[PDB]
Amino acid sequence: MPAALVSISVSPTNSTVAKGLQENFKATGIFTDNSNSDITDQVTWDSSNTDILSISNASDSHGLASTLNQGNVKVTASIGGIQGSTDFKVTQ
Repeated sequence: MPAALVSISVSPTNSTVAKGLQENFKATGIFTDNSNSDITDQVTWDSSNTDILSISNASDSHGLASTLNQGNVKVTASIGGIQGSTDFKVTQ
């Protein structure tokens, strides 16, 4: 019988990065109610409020985070059940 168990496992990297750059990650979200990649559920992403940070998760799985601030920013995103977050520190 059918069942819903959308399990998403993201392995973000918590570290510091140079101003203006893009980081690639990996996110696999599949549900027994519909064997698909993380994209349909529309994983909600959030970025700190320092200068400017925008992270978008590809339709395949890997997510691309673009940062361009000067200081410290905390990026987090949750989809369905399991969720994860990454650390982005921009220093001169």
